[PDB]
Amino acid sequence: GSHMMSTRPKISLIVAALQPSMGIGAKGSLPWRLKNEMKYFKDVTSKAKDGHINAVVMGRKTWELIPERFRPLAGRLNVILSRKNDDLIDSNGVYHFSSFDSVMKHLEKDSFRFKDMPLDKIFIIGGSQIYNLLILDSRVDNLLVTQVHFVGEDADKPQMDTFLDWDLSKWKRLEHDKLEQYVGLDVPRGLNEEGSYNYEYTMWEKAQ
Amino acid sequence: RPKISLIVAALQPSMGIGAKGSLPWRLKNEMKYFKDVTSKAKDGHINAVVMGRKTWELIPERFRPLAGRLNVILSRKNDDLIDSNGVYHFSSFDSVMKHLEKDSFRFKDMPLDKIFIIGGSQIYNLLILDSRVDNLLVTQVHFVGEDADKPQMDTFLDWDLSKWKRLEHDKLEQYVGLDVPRGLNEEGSYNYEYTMWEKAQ
Ligand SMILES: NC(=O)C1=CN([C@@H]2O[C@H](COP(=O)(O)OP(=O)(O)OC[C@H]3O[C@@H](n4cnc5c(N)ncnc54)[C@H](OP(=O)(O)O)[C@@H]3O)[C@@H](O)[C@H]2O)C=CC1
Ligand SMILES: NC(=O)C1=CN([C@@H]2O[C@H](COP(=O)(O)OP(=O)(O)OC[C@H]3O[C@@H](n4cnc5c(N)ncnc54)[C@H](OP(=O)(O)O)[C@@H]3O)[C@@H](O)[C@H]2O)C=CC1
Ligand SMILES: CC1(C)NC(N)=NC(N)N1c1ccc(Cl)cc1
Ligand SMILES: CC1(C)NC(N)=NC(N)N1c1ccc(Cl)cc1
Ligand SMILES: CC1(C)NC(N)=NC(N)N1c1ccc(Cl)cc1
Ligand SMILES: CC1(C)NC(N)=NC(N)N1c1ccc(Cl)cc1
Repeated sequence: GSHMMSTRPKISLIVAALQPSMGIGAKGSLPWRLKNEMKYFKDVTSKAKDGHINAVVMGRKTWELIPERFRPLAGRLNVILSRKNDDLIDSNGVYHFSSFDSVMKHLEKDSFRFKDMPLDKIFIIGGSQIYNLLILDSRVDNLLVTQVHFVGEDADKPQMDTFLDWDLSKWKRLEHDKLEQYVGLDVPRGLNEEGSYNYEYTMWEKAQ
Repeated sequence: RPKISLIVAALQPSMGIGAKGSLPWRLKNEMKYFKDVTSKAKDGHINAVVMGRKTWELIPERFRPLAGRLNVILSRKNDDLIDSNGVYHFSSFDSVMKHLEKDSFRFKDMPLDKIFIIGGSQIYNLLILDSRVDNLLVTQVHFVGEDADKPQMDTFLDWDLSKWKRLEHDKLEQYVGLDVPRGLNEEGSYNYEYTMWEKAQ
């Protein structure tokens, strides 16, 4: 049909955000190490329909936070955004593009395929500048937000300096079963506990 | 330099903007859009609002200056001074732009993000010919009541829109920095739509 079509991959913003501030960063890096949350990130961004592959799209600084031994993130099309990029694909298969608009156009011309595999989902994986722009892009279909809560001792609280500029009243939180349907995986329900943190996996779609 | 916008709400197709020193309609959500847009700035930045002397006088004194924004008022009779509240009383757009630039486009150590020209008709009709204006933010207002109740207006834009081109909605949102309703909004006997325009070239 013409409503909620399938002519391009769905686009998700996926982030882990500290409540209530939507804090995401401290001194240029991630303020917590949540082992199972990072497993969820890998599992979700890698899970694709048979014979498909997903993309991960990120700002240049977030790319630079990934240890070199991890690059490019395995099993996914990696796209890096930098204003001076030349919209080229390098010898490692990494896409270096100058805007989200430019990479979306290039993928469409290639039939949303990457090395003879169709794309399933496109995930925007950070960082702050990219999230603050793309929350306004009408093409974004949903948010995958891990809501992170610090429950430890006051001395151990994370010292945050970077926050999402997102208006969640423009979005609506979905039922857990809808999250599972979208990501293609069984997902823990409710609060998960690790160390000094609790966290919950959530999915949001546009309001109204 | 900061980008410069003319921001206006105008009745279609006459481009009427006022009647007897007030707006011809009472649209609470449209006024909130104006407030949200003109106040939305990058962290540590501030926006300016530039207006003619007569529109300044229409703001109730208790609400002057418009909070959270650098207020500039144009009157041929101003001495180019900054008052105790930080209000810029300037004699021309020229003079205030040259002063802001000599200050590195900063106000109290905050860089200017955007400069908004907020009316009224005399300022709009002059400044739409100023090469420094980058875009128009036009709320297109439509009267949708009965013919017997159609509004009277006394003040109008004189704009040649053939010199401008309307942008897609996502470009409006990116510029103003906010998620903005698309298409026609309804309040009472009026519908209205938020639009953005750049120079046609
Ligand atoms: N889930 C979480 O909690 C996450 C948190 N983060 C946090 O985010 C922070 C880093 O965010 P940030 O510093 O904003 O860096 P980003 O990862 O957003 O990369 C910023 C760079 O992206 C490029 N860029 C920005 N806007 C555009 C554009 N419109 N078009 C093209 N390229 C663009 C520029 O690269 P150039 O300068 O080369 O032009 C800019 O310097 C860190 O604290 C990190 O920990 C990161 C990911 C997820
Ligand atoms: N719908 C909308 O979006 C808006 C509607 N309005 C409506 O517009 C009407 C008011 O508009 P208008 O009557 O045109 O008044 P303006 O707000 O344009 O103020 C006109 C005054 O601006 C000063 N001025 C004009 N040209 C110059 C210049 N070249 N250099 C310096 N100063 C200058 C003069 O002040 P002096 O005489 O002191 O020199 C002049 O009297 C009202 O009905 C109001 O409600 C107002 C704003 C927006
Ligand atoms: C925080 C984490 C691990 N979890 C999550 N839910 N969303 C995102 N984007 N995440 C992330 C992924 C890759 C990079 Cl390089 C930086 C941060
Ligand atoms: C690659 C990812 C998500 N997966 C993993 N297993 N370990 C780490 N450190 N990871 C990471 C996390 C945050 C940032 Cl900012 C950059 C890379
Ligand atoms: C009409 C309104 C509220 N909405 C809009 N879109 N543009 C402008 N300039 N507006 C306005 C703002 C302040 C003043 Cl004092 C007079 C009119
Ligand atoms: C600027 C604004 C919205 N803010 C406020 N607090 N009160 C009033 N009257 N305002 C107003 C509305 C229309 C016109 Cl023509 C002039 C000023």
